[PDB]
Amino acid sequence: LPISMSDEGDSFLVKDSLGENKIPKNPSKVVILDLGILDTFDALKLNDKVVGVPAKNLPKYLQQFKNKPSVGGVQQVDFEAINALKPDLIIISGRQSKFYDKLKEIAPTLFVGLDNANFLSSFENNVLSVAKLYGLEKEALEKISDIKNEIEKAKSIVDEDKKALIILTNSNKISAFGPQSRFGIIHDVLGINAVDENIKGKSINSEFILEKNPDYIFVVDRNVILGNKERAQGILDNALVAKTKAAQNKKIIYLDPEYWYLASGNGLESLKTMILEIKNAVK
Ligand SMILES: [Zn+2]
Repeated sequence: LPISMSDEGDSFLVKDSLGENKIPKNPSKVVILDLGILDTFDALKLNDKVVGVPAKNLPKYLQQFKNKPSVGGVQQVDFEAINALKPDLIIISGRQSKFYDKLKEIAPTLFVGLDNANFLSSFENNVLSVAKLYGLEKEALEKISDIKNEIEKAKSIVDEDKKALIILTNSNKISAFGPQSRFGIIHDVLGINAVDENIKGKSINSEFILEKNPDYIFVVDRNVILGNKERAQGILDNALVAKTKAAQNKKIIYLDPEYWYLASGNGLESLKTMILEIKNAVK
C-alpha cells in the first residue's frame, strides 16, 4: 500500500498499491482526479502546475480551479481530454483505479487513495510523497503538524460517555457506517465512540436508529451529489428519530458532503476544515 520513492536523479522511482512509475522532479503538467490532493496543491501553492481537474464535481471550496480544463467528474473520466493535455503526471484515488492501466498508457499515474484502516499515516504519506516531488517537505510537515495539533484539541473536548452513529442518505434509504469506514475519522482519529460494531454500507431504518439511541448522528447526504430531489432533513424528520437523545438535543449534524464524501479528508485544506466541523458540533 504505502508510498515509497527512490531518487534516481532527474526523477523519482515511486512504488504505490497499483504499481511503479518514473515520475520526474517538479512535474509541470499535472492532471488530478482526487479532490483532496487538489486542495493540497493549493495549500502548497502549486496551482500553476495543475493542467486539468474534474470540473463536473468541483466543490465550492475549490472554485479557484473552475477555469482549468476539465477531464471529467469523479465517476466518468474523459480520456481524450487528459490525452490532449500531454500531462507528465496523473493523480488518482479509488474511484479511478478502474482506469489505472489506460491512464498509465498516457502518463505516469500515481495512486493516492486513503487506507481507512490507517487514515492518519496514509494521509500523511500521500501529502509528503507529493511534496517530495516538488521539494516542499518542510512546508508540508509543519502543515501536518498543525492538523495533528488541531486533532488533540478536538479530542480534549470529546465526552467519552457519549456515542455517535454515522449515516449516509441516498434517495430515501439510509445506511450506517462505522470504524475504519470511509467516514471513520470521527471514530478512529477524534475518538468519538460508536453506538454499534459492524463490518467496513449497512442498510438500516429509523427503528434501528432508535433502539441504538445515539447522542450524535452524523449525517452525510449523497442525494445532493447524485442530483436527487430529496434531502436528509426530510427523511430524518419522523417520530421515531424525534425520540432519540440526538434529536432532543439537536445533535443531528449534517456534514458537508463536498468534504466528507468527495475529497474524503485527503487534503491539507479539507481535513483541517472537517476536524473543526466536528469539533464545533460535539462541543
Ligand atoms: Zn502553522
